[PDB]
Amino acid sequence: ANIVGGIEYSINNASLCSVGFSVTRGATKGFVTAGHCGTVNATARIGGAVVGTFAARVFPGNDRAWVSLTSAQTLLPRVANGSSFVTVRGSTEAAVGAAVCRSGRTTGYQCGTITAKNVTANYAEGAVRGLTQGNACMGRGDSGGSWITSAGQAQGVMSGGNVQSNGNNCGIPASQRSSLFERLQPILSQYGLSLVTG
Repeated sequence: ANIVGGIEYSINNASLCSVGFSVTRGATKGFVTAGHCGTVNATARIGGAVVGTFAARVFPGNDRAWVSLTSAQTLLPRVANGSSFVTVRGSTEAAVGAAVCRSGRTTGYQCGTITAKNVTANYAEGAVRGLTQGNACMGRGDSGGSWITSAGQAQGVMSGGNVQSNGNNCGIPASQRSSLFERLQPILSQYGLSLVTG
């Protein structure tokens, strides 16, 4: 199967997340996702089929994970954008006020602007550091959502927030609710991963 950021996957037939970024370490292939998606040796099923398992993850304190894929999986420098894809060019950080987009699961491809960064938030499952606040819509199951700029710059993966039973929190004014995601770069340095680019 092909590995593209924005393709949905499930964990142990329980948790709902989406592929963040295609990465590799030496001869090991995998992809970046959220920590609460599952623990080490949890079964990841991209497209509803077993592709590999979780290699490492950090929580609480953060919300990051690296999933180890089998050799049969192809890493593509792409982020899902409807019928099209966004070519991954780099992983630099966009300035606050800049427009950014992401690809999750339930809400799919959503866009917004950055309002703040370097945020630490206290979740029910523990605190998460290094979050970036945007006006992009957030819904449930979008965990691991692949944040990327129009310049093909990877931003990070969706952590989560106060999402309502309506399926999202973006129906709520931005002054009350927003979307948070954790910067990629830390993650790449955390596990020593190389981002697949084109």
